[PDB]
Amino acid sequence: MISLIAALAVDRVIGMENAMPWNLPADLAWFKRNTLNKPVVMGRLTWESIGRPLPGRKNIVISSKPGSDDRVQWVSSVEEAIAACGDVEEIMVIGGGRVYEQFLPKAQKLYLTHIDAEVEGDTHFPDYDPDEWESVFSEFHDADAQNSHSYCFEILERRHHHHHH
Ligand SMILES: NC(=O)c1ccc[n+]([C@@H]2O[C@H](COP(=O)([O-])OP(=O)(O)OC[C@H]3O[C@@H](n4cnc5c(N)ncnc54)[C@H](OP(=O)(O)O)[C@@H]3O)[C@@H](O)[C@H]2O)c1
Ligand SMILES: CCc1nc(N)nc(N)c1C#CCc1cccc(-c2cncnc2)c1
Repeated sequence: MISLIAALAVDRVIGMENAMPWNLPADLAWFKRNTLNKPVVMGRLTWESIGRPLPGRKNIVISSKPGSDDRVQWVSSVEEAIAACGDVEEIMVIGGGRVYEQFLPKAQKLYLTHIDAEVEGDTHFPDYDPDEWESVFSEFHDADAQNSHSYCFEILERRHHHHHH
């Protein structure tokens, strides 16, 4: 299965100047817990924002150009990225906007962190129809000394039905 994991501020904001316009350590733990020992697929710009491999996970970067870091696996297409993941139960797509756009139609699961911050972005999470998705998990947290905004984790599963001809 293909899953997307993303943190979204107000108005689907996910990025600004190749960074995330917030600081939420609590989201880091949620992200690790849900990606641990799973392959992670990311766009080149997201890779550049990280700057080093994510420990515990098979790192796959999509780029039209040669790779600039031998520690991760570089691919040049969506099908290639999926091919590189091999025979695993869950592929985690971790960003950014362009990559989310391409994978959302193929995904069966969304792991979302809703952040209560009204902040400007230049990158947004792709639009999707809420009627295609079923929320199966919520977990709310107030802001604290380490996290300046309240946030809520959510998991959604894609709605299926019987194929008819
Ligand atoms: N809030 C969150 O959960 C979250 C998570 C991750 C990232 N972000 C944010 O999102 C922003 C970056 O997103 P972005 O949309 O600018 O870039 P991106 O998706 O991270 O990377 C886009 C790049 O990936 C490569 N690529 C994507 N699809 C390809 C394809 N089908 N075939 C070949 N290459 C492909 C291309 O690289 P080449 O130019 O080399 O061809 C393209 O320029 C940053 O602000 C980042 O901080 C947010
Ligand atoms: C942790 C940020 C995050 N949260 C959620 N819920 N979904 C995501 N896809 C992401 C992300 C991301 C890309 C990214 C960009 C910059 C740094 C890191 C990072 C991840 N884990 C440890 N250190 C840095 C990760």
